[PDB]
Amino acid sequence: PSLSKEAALVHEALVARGLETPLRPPVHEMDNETRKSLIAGHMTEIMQLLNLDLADDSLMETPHRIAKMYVDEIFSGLDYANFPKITLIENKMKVDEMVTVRDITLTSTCEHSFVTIDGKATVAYIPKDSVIGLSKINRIVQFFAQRPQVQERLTQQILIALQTLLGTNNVAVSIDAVHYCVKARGIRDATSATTTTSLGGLFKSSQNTRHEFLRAVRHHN
Amino acid sequence: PSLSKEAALVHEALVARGLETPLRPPVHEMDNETRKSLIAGHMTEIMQLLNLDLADDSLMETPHRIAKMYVDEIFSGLDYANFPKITLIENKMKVDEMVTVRDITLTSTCEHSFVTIDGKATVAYIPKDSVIGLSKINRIVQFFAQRPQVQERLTQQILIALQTLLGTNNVAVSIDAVHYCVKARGIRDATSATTTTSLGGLFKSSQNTRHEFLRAVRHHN
Amino acid sequence: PSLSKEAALVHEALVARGLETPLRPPVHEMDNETRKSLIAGHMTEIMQLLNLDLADDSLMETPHRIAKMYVDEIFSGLDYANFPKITLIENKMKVDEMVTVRDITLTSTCEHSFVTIDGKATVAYIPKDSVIGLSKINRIVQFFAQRPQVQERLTQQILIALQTLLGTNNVAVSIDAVHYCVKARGIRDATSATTTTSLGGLFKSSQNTRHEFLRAVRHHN
Amino acid sequence: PSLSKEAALVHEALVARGLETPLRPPVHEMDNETRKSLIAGHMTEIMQLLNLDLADDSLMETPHRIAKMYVDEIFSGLDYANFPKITLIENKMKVDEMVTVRDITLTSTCEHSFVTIDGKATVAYIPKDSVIGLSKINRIVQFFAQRPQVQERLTQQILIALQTLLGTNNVAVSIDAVHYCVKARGIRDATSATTTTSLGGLFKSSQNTRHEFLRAVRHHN
Amino acid sequence: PSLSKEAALVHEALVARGLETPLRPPVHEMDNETRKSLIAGHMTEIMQLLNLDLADDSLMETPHRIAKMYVDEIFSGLDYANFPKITLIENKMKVDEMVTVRDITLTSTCEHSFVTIDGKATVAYIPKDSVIGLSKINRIVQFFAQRPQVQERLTQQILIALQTLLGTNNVAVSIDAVHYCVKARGIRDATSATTTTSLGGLFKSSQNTRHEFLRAVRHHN
Ligand SMILES: Nc1nc2c(ncn2[C@@H]2O[C@H](COP(=O)(O)OP(=O)(O)OP(=O)(O)O)[C@@H](O)[C@H]2O)c(=O)[nH]1
Ligand SMILES: Nc1nc2c(ncn2[C@@H]2O[C@H](COP(=O)(O)OP(=O)(O)OP(=O)(O)O)[C@@H](O)[C@H]2O)c(=O)[nH]1
Ligand SMILES: Nc1nc2c(ncn2[C@@H]2O[C@H](COP(=O)(O)OP(=O)(O)OP(=O)(O)O)[C@@H](O)[C@H]2O)c(=O)[nH]1
Ligand SMILES: Nc1nc2c(ncn2[C@@H]2O[C@H](COP(=O)(O)OP(=O)(O)OP(=O)(O)O)[C@@H](O)[C@H]2O)c(=O)[nH]1
Ligand SMILES: Nc1nc2c(ncn2[C@@H]2O[C@H](COP(=O)(O)OP(=O)(O)OP(=O)(O)O)[C@@H](O)[C@H]2O)c(=O)[nH]1
Repeated sequence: PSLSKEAALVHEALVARGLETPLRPPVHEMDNETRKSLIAGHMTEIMQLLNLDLADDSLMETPHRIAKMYVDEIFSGLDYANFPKITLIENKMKVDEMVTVRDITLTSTCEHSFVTIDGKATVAYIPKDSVIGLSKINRIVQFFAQRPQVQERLTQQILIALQTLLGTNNVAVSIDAVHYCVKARGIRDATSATTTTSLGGLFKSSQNTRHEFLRAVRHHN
Repeated sequence: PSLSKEAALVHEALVARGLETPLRPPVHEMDNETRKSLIAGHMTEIMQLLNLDLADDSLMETPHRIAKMYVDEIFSGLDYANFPKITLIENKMKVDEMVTVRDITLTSTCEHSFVTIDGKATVAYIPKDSVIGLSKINRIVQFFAQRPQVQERLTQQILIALQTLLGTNNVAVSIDAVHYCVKARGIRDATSATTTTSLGGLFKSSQNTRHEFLRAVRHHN
Repeated sequence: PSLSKEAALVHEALVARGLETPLRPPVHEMDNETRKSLIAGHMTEIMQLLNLDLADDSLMETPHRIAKMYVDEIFSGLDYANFPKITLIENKMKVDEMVTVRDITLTSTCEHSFVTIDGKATVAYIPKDSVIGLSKINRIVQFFAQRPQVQERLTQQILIALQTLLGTNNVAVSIDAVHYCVKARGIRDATSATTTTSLGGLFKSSQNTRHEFLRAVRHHN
Repeated sequence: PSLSKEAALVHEALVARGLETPLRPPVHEMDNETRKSLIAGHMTEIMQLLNLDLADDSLMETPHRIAKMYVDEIFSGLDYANFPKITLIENKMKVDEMVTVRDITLTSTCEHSFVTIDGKATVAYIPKDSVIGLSKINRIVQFFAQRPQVQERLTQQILIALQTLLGTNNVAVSIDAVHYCVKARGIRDATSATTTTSLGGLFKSSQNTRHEFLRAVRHHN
Repeated sequence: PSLSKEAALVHEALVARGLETPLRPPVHEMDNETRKSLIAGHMTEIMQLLNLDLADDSLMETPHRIAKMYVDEIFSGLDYANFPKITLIENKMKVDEMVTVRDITLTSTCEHSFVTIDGKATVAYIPKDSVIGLSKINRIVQFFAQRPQVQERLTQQILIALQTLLGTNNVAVSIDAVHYCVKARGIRDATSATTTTSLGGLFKSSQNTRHEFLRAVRHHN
């Protein structure tokens, strides 16, 4: 057992564009359970440097939980084994029409401060020879989202990934997000949100389809 | 007593495009109440395999209800005898005007998992030689919706159906829908929805009428 | 005492287009109070054929009310004597700019089943040599609405009526409506509404003024 | 002491287009308090002819109030001495940007029935050689509004006045209003509102700037 | 130590366009704390001339607070030492697509009357060779907001500043604001709001990108 076919095509398409998240070569595969205990040991050190009482039955289990978050939960997208099982249906229908999946739940983490990014993604495409399974779009968005991210990079990764799998450039990706390092810290902007949009094919070059997406982006319920 | 003229034209039109829902030869005719008792019998087996007590006063009538649902209710659009009796008014008013029927109640079932699809349809057309009865648009939408469906196929079926009966390519169909196999299971995206839009004639080729529909797409109340 | 000047120009402009609601020649003039008693008598028979107790102090006055409604109230627009007294001010200001009267209360009745149509109208025009009085637009919409109507014909009757009175083709009429024969009966579509738009002049031919109206159509409060 | 420079340019610009009363030779006449006493006297007569008890301590002061209203309050826009003191800042910013002042409180009276007009104005312009003081746009709208008005004329007066003061044709004025002579009387349309828009310069001729304004027109809060 | 590189490049770019004051001080080295006591002394005199009792435990500390506000807080943007530490990420991604930061908290002051301006800023740009850090856009808007401003000037100061740092003309700035010198005094317009928009590069010249921003401007939550 290794990786997957669709995971490989996406990975190589992204490396070819320099869109991979800053990752150094694996070298050796240390035990997953050892990684957690070492990170937990390092977080125990951090908390003691901040004058926190680890003798308390609540702050005691915290280093274990931060470690379990880093390795098995929030950064699961760095491992291509967690890549969704892509299912493409043959365009028997000759669908020359558009599909838009709006308000996709996007949960990420800013690579600059390891703080939460709450977002919504809108993906639209025009089927060429294949129609992707609906949930797979939500799963691709979430795969790249669960990584230490940069919103502009993230938007591109999702675009190129969908472009590769569908064999069409006619894909559009928009991510409307709130970065908590902007909101709950620093400038403390309680009302601002960032939208980063990547247009491809007809959504870019042709004037027509460019305005067909951009207007239908930003929806509430 | 057999079928209907309008139902025949639509059927032939969809078959010619490869849009007729995956159906195998119906060579024989087994009694309607026999198919319900057999499906009920098969559902009684499924429930026993799930460790559910069928001796309970409410779980007891469940296999008969799922049987009655599949045969007489939710999949009624598989039978062209249930096709709406279309009324066409002759356009002696000669109007080159646009009619849009939005927020059409659409109740379907995903063919991939037999789970609920809650949706809303938007149909727009420019009358040529005939004006269709308003309710028949709502009924056509629902006829094709009461089938094990794929959202992209459903949209095209309603388009081609309305294009055939009205004798114009000038028809636009958009379906906004929530798939419960996406929302209440799997990826569990509580916020996402999918819009599939089929543009034909002036709504497709001509630049003007394309943005006339797409802007008036998705309205709330 | 006969009819009106403005009523005549409109009537003949609509007859020349085949837009006047399908009516047969009146031949003789039958007493208005006799037509009520006749209709009331026919409704008393309909109610009897439905097992209703006419000896009841409430259902007793119902035939009289439905008679009063059909002759003096809801169908008053079939009588051109009820046509609004139109007043036009000369364009001394040389106004080559637009006027839009949105959310006009439209109360009609479907010709198909004599059931209530609840609508809202949006009328826009560009004054040429005359500016029409504001309430006269509301009254024109209501004159043609108080008739057994078809939404597509209703929209056109308002359009041509306004076009004739203003001496310009630069008029746009849009009616957004809920038909209770679609909502509270048959298909029972609780959420759907129908929008019928008739564009004229620059709102039709010219690309610019076309999307000036259509965008500012469908407003809530 | 007489008038003002800014009041004079606007006055003649409007007279030149038939939007204002031409300046006639300086007469002289009544004392402002004699005008009120005479109007109050005529209102006392009107109320007597309507069988109202003027001996009651409430309806007693009504003729005096309607008199004060007509002379000093609601029609103060008829006297150019009440014209706002306009301040123009030299554009050595040299900016080719656009300024939009929306939802400007507009309180008028229809000249047809002396009944209240509740409106909201939206003004946009592109600075050429000068930038007008913000509040002055609101004050100009209110100057022309406090008069017996016609919505279409009111829109043109504000347009030309702003065009003259700014030395640019690049101004757009839009008034969204509810006439109470349409709402609380006659047709009794409780839902309608009228929008009258005047476009000049690039907001008219150029297709680009035309849709820049008209889209950002009609905002709530 | 004294200033910043990115601060100097922006200052220079603004002086070159007449949007800033030529940096000429050090003044006669007035101690930060003596400027406060002198301003507090001048405000004590103003309050005395308005006949307010300074012996009251509440009004006593007011001159000190207004001084502290003027010197250390609300006018902090007049000193380029307070300019944010800009971070530019190299465009490794070759991203030819857009970033929009909407609903930016903007807190300013009427240069005309020293009164509060409550605003929201919307900044958009297409990254050329650099991607600026998200919070920096918020921080730049607030730097220029924290000084006695003129909204049309503020909008441009932000545009040019971002155009300079990013090395692109493709930047769009829109400020939506409520001036309390218009709302709570004078004309007393409780509902008006002023939007000032500055479009550069593709957002101005090219017709596509101009309508991509202006449509996505003015968002609530
Ligand atoms: N373009 C972009 N910038 C990001 C993203 N995430 C974080 N940033 C920005 O990168 C910058 C980090 O700059 P630094 O100078 O280290 O300062 P900081 O303390 O992190 O940020 P502030 O204190 O908030 O100004 C900030 O402007 C963050 O807002 C992201 O996805 N895209
Ligand atoms: N294009 C399209 N895909 C659909 C439609 N209905 C269901 N699907 C997708 O078809 C896929 C089924 O792929 P499978 O690999 O069998 O996975 P699954 O367990 O059924 O679905 P998920 O767990 O939700 O990914 C999913 O991506 C569904 O969301 C539909 O109308 N159109
Ligand atoms: N185009 C149009 N159709 C209308 C209008 N009013 C009613 N109709 C349609 O005319 C049709 C009546 O066709 P029938 O075959 O008599 O059916 P019905 O039982 O009266 O109506 P349903 O039960 O709702 O299908 C329906 O499709 C109505 O919705 C109207 O103003 N315009
Ligand atoms: N175009 C325009 N029409 C206006 C304006 N103010 C009033 N009117 C219209 O002028 C007309 C008055 O016409 P009349 O024949 O005297 O009727 P009325 O009894 O005064 O008014 P209604 O009963 O409401 O028709 C109406 O249509 C009003 O709505 C205005 O500012 N612009
Ligand atoms: N264009 C612009 N005008 C501004 C700005 N700030 C204040 N103003 C305007 O400059 C004018 C000040 O004119 P003045 O004649 O001194 O009157 P004022 O008493 O300050 O203001 P008002 O009583 O509100 O008319 C007003 O119209 C203000 O609204 C601003 O940022 N931009």
